[PDB]
Amino acid sequence: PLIVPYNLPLPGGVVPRMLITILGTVKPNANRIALDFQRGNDVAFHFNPRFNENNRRVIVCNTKLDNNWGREERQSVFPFESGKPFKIQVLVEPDHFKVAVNDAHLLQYNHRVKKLNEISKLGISGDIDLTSASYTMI
Ligand SMILES: COc1c(F)c(F)c(C(=O)N[C@H]2[C@@H](O)[C@@H](CO)O[C@@H](S[C@@H]3O[C@H](CO)[C@H](O)[C@H](NC(=O)c4c(F)c(F)c(OC)c(F)c4F)[C@H]3O)[C@@H]2O)c(F)c1F
Repeated sequence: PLIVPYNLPLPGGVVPRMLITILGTVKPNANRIALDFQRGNDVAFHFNPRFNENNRRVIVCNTKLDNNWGREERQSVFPFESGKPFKIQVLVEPDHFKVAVNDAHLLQYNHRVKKLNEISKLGISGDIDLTSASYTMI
């Protein structure tokens, strides 16, 4: 397994047709997972499954600019389960990040950070065993 938190450099940032795949297993009794696509200190795309927010499961997505979080986008479809292996695929498209979990479309997140070629790091954190994190162009 890879160390968590894990930093995956994205050389030259992201670009449409780049597919980022995260394989891992959720820990028992998980509380949260986070993916943070970073442009320097900014977070262009934060993808945050929360396993117990007031006894509900939700995926929170947002952007952090100058240390301020913006308006959240919430998705109640929640494909993760404690103890189970998952695959997260993030496909960069011209207008949004497109996320599929376990081969099923989950959500899209419109680009708020415009300089895609400066989104040069992905941090992977939270209550997972991380197997692999990689990218390819499709
Ligand atoms: C792996 O471990 C970590 C992790 F996974 C993380 F995500 C984080 C992290 O930075 N999390 C922050 C990040 O996820 C951020 C994204 O917006 O949200 C905060 S918590 C956040 O705190 C805000 C106030 O400071 C608000 O309370 C946020 N809630 C809402 O905007 C919100 C709400 F409160 C209503 F009641 C709504 O009901 C309709 C609603 F829609 C809301 F969006 C509430 O979601 C989290 O603390 C972290 F630090 C970790 F260490």
